[PDB]
Amino acid sequence: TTDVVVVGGGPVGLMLAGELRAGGVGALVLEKLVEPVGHDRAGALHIRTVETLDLRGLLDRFLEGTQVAKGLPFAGIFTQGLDFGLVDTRHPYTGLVPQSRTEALLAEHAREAGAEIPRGHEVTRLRQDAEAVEVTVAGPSGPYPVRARYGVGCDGGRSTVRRLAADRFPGTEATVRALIGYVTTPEREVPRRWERTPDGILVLAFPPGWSSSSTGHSDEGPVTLEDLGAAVARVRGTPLTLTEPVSWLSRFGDASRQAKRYRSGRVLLAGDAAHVHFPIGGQGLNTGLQDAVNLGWKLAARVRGWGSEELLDTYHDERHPVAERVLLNTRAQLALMRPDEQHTTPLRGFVEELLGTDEVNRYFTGMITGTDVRYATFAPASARPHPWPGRFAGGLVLSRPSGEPVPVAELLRSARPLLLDLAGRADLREATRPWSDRVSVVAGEATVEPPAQALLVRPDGYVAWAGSPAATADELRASLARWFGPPAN
Amino acid sequence: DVVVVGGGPVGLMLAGELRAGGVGALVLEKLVEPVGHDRAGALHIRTVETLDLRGLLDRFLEGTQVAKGLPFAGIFTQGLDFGLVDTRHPYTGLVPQSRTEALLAEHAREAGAEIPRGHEVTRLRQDAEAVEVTVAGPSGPYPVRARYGVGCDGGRSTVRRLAADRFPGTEATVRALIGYVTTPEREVPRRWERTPDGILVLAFPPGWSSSSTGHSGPVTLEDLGAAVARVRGTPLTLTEPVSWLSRFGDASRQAKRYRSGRVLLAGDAAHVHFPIGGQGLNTGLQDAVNLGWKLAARVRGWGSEELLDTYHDERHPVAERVLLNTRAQLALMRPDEQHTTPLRGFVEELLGTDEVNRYFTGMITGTDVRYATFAPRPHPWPGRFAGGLVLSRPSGEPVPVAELLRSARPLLLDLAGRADLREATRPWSDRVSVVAGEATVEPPAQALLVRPDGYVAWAGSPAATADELRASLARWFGPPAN
Ligand SMILES: Cc1cc2nc3c(=O)[nH]c(=O)nc-3n(C[C@@H](O)[C@H](O)[C@H](O)COP(=O)(O)OP(=O)(O)OC[C@H]3O[C@H](n4cnc5c(N)ncnc54)[C@@H](O)[C@H]3O)c2cc1C
Ligand SMILES: Cc1cc2nc3c(=O)[nH]c(=O)nc-3n(C[C@@H](O)[C@H](O)[C@H](O)COP(=O)(O)OP(=O)(O)OC[C@H]3O[C@H](n4cnc5c(N)ncnc54)[C@@H](O)[C@H]3O)c2cc1C
Repeated sequence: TTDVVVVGGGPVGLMLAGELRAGGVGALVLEKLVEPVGHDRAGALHIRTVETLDLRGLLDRFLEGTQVAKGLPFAGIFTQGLDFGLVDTRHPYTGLVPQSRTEALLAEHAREAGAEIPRGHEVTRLRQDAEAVEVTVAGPSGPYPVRARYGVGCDGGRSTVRRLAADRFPGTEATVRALIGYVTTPEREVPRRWERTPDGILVLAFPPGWSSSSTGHSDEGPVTLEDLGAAVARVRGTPLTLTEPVSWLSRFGDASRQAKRYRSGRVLLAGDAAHVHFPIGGQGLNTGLQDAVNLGWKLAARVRGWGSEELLDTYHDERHPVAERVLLNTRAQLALMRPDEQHTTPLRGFVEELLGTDEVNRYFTGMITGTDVRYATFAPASARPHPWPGRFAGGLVLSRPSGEPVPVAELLRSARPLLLDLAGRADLREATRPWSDRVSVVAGEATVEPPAQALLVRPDGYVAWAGSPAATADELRASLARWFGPPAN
Repeated sequence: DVVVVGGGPVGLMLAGELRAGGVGALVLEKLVEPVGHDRAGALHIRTVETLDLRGLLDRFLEGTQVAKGLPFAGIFTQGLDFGLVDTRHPYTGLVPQSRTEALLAEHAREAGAEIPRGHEVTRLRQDAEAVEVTVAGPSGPYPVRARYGVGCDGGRSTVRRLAADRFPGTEATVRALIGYVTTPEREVPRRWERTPDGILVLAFPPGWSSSSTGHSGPVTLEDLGAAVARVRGTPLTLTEPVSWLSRFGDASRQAKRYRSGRVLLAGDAAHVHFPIGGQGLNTGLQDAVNLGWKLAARVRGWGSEELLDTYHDERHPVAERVLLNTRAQLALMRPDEQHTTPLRGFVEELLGTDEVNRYFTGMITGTDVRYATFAPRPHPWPGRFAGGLVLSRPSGEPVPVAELLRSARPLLLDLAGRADLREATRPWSDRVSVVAGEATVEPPAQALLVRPDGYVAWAGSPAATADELRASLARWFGPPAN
């Protein structure tokens, strides 16, 4: 009676709302807070994310803010930063876009897309039936129930929705404290502006923003200014700090927890509600948005009819393995940034040396920026899959008449699966007539590397099925029926 | 002639190289009955390659070496693959240090070097022409004069003390107790490394080792049981007669100068590190071979002062890195499940990469060592190791350059055909010119002035004139004949 209800007006939530509308489904976002607050957590959108935004024509809107970094760094190692030039991408850079500004854009997009955004409605409880779900809400006018076919949790890390459906979501206890907060130019008139990793902690100051991580800290009331000064026990000179009017200033730990199932019947999880990690390398919102886009088109499909149950299960099948690795890279990154001068500095030396290597630099570059993600869904047996299944195609360019460059990124904005003819294969095209909602665009791309004559491309940029010369129409027939349900009458 | 202090491996080796170099060698060893037992050894490729240059390799292969090769920092899934590095000997010699000393001693005995076992050194004194060491023998004290004195004792080298060299380094914060014991309790435990939270243990028979991170008289058996606080089940242990059993720390100290006038340092007397990856004796023996021929030369006349200075210039940078790799290795070896396990995962993944596996493989086994001495740009072969090349020429018979260096003399390999260079090398004494063909030469090379230690001193591309080589010889091996 109200299609799909997403809980949380965060980035992930707004994104998911857009993809649901772009997918022809009613979206409803209930956001706890009333006046959005990003401030801290100042954001940074990496390549795979940026590439993804291009598939939605949203990239143009984010480039008014001067992104940059081509790119680096990694675990406080600056001498040999991550070089984006080593990975195949049409967008070899990161969008330095403050999360506050990001939410602003995503909200505006969902508003115009036709999705209600009541800001100021916390969710008290839930209840999952066999056909639909009901969420108890607490609005200014007062409480009220709400029915919808599916409910997705896109709130914070303390997701109530995760609680109310019981999902754990194990993870590790925090042993790293990190206090941050903006406080411009109090004492000293031009200290320093380096990261610096003393013995006892690692600080990061800036004047004409302070950040301090302590390793080995597990009753506490909210965090105070004087709380931050002593936290700078890592430095000799004791600025602390001072005032200097306060701004935001928060505290963060290195608990690495993650939902054991992204799905529980007809409840789903995304963004921080599904994975929680230390804020190192700015992978949080990146992983979230991509979770959203991966689910959006899949869920919208399930609702409208063609989206099968198997299809929805793949959301977790694909996105869980990804976040696992994020939690791990952040935990290992912390090991590399450890405040030990006796073993860890030596190690950092060697590691910096390997970041000089293209092979290894490309590796960590891929891990962080997301370019390394490839899915493994709906593989046959016995008949090994093509080299293109799961690979990302959102960054290809086509041509054909006149030799005009035609970005596949622009063709996915329709939010519909594609079939790229690349070479010339009409047998496959004709086998795809019965669709609705898959379009067949004909072109001619030489790469195709490894070679490929056809690419069944998902709404999210990733390839679902790929065709070599030997691929018959009958093979593709089944691949469509499985990915996008039965043909027309 | 020359007095080396210490009947350890390094000391015995150095003795041999001095005799092979035509100089009198005298080894004074503190202890009377040699004791290796613990520290069970392992000789890696560059070392093995080095032993081949001395025809000693044949004698060490009666014991079944092995490992082709691995592991690395307790990471077994993806061990170091020796097959990725260019070498005629892609393996490590699993030769117990006790057995090793046995061989090296026997070799020096027959080479003509006195080995009085049971003569500690009380003090020293360095003149302008010679050095005198005060000794404490069974018959009683006595002074001893020699042109040069090399310290090849333990890590607590008195010789290092008596010449004042520091030798900074870091304080130990890692305790490691080891000791042979069986079958103390249980007839069914395990045989894995295992890295718990709190420490990392390593048990065996049906051989105990326990490292604790965060600990700053003599060590007892009951001392070892509690050290196994890292494990739940408390074997501890028990007795089961004892055997050796010692304690070791991770202090990473190293001499600030391998040379002080006419005193020299080698082996543990020059570098000290945690026993991880068995790089201790390896680095030592190579120190010895690098010094041996250089020092023997200085004594006999042709060995210049500049030449002897290069011993430190070359060998110091090497041990620095060893200390560092061991310290970083310890960082990789836990005992943190919260950050360090995750890191080990990624690192294991990179050890799957050939490029990276080749890297760590080179670092450990020594294959990555290349010197940078007497540069004018230099050829691609200066400093590179040549001891593993094969020659041919008539009949097409394989002729290992390893076999030609046993004479302990510098060589000049003609490879291609360059007589202008040969004729320019007639005046020597003690450099020999062997003619042969080798297509590799990779990067290409027509001539290779090879040091007694396997490493290339000077290399020749077609453009290299006789005049260039002329100077290169005069600098490396002193003036020509009359
Ligand atoms: C210091 C720091 C620096 C960071 N830097 C980067 C970076 O550079 N690049 C990058 O990509 N990521 C970065 N991150 C990641 C970070 O921004 C988060 O991971 C990201 O905001 C998560 O997306 P989300 O929408 O799911 O979370 P949120 O934004 O927290 O979603 C919260 C929303 O749902 C909330 N909510 C909670 N409970 C309910 C309920 N019961 N009912 C209704 N609503 C509810 C609402 O309050 C709401 O505003 C950083 C994080 C930190 C702490
Ligand atoms: C548990 C353990 C395991 C190891 N495993 C390996 C491995 O697998 N591979 C590897 O390459 N290395 C390994 N090592 C390193 C180890 O073998 C040393 O590097 C080697 O013993 C040092 O050689 P050395 O001769 O210079 O010192 P030593 O062997 O200690 O020689 C010292 C000798 O001179 C001593 N001496 C001291 N003072 C005097 C004096 N005043 N007068 C006369 N003599 C004196 C005598 O005691 C004497 O026996 C290991 C070390 C330990 C502790």
